[PDB]
Amino acid sequence: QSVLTQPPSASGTPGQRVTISCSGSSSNIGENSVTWYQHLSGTAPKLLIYEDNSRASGVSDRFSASKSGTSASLAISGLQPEDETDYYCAAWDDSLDVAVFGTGTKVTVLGQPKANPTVTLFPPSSEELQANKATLVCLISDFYPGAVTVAWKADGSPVKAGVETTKPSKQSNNKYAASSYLSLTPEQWKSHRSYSCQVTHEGSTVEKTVAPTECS
Amino acid sequence: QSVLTQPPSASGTPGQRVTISCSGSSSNIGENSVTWYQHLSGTAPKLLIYEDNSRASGVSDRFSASKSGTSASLAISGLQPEDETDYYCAAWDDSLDVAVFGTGTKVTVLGQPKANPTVTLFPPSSEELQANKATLVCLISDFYPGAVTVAWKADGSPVKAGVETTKPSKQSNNKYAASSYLSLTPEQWKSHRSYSCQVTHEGSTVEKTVAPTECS
Repeated sequence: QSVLTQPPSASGTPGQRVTISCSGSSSNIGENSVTWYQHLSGTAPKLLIYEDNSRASGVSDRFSASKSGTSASLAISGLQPEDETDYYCAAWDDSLDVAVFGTGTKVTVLGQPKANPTVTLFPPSSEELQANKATLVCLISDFYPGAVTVAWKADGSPVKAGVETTKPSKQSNNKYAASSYLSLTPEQWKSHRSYSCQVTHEGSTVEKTVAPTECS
Repeated sequence: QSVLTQPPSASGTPGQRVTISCSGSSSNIGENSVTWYQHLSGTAPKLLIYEDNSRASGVSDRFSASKSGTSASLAISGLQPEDETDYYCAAWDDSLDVAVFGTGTKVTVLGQPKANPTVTLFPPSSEELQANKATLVCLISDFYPGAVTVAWKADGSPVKAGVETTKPSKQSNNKYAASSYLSLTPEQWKSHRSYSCQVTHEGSTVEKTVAPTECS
């Protein structure tokens, strides 16, 4: 299927120079023309950088672009506040004779000191375990910008089935919050050594963990 | 300053049939093929139709489109929970000699079935009780509509401590999940007999109770 990998968030303080990376494959970025669109909800996308580095009209000098190996780079070189938009990167595949796009990345003009989230990993509730069910939560409180990335693991193994992660949510102290849960079965839970929860929030990453414990 | 016009939204019920409007001018729609994308607000866009009616890879026979002079129109036969996303149109503009985009259209599948919340309450983890910290998460999943009230209560009285509740976000089963965390101190915590969280969802209330337990 394909799709250009694009960080969830890119941020900085006004005046600051930001960079959006789009890691396509040695098929799209790795050969083909790269197109950059900025996108505001309620507004039709805008053509940013027209052919890799060659900028469009209307488009400003602040917005720079370097295509490279299998990767490109929009730099919003002069961070002004109107810049908190979406920036999608489209390029041309071969998984048909198709153009794959990026998952997009939201630029936030740091308006508060960049905050990294606190993850609180909780194991299966006792009322719960007795009911023949087992769910764990990844409390991701207090981050800003508001775009975390979760991923779990069982004995150092990446787990996909049944994970669900809430869309970040601005909290009273103005920081975002999220949670993610991994619904298991009681013995799948007890099967394993430890279970991890991972949240990568703008470059940084936290890996918190929990094990099944005695009792039960 | 060029754009293609689309209704802001367009809703309907499950099984109903809805059309997105993407009208333009001679230069755009009125001379070249229109294309349509899906855009699950937060993901890579999905190319939907091309050559105004020619479909694509793994797109439902569900989505069909038109063109006649100036107007193009998506027709999603029989809405499915899953169709609620943005829909943009594109048509090369042979006077801007650039591809033009509509302003988007959020479809919303309105007549869905009432799913009732699953409440799971987690007492503080030790890991955090040995940081002289204690949070509780009241996890509410599998509910539809995406609305709730959560009231936390300490033995007796309801509490307004560090009660932070997230906005229900559509999950992958196409339902919702919210998470309400309550920040206490090992004191407030063991200083009570119990805390419970009462979720109200469509006239029906559900409460779970957690007590300063041992081991779990």
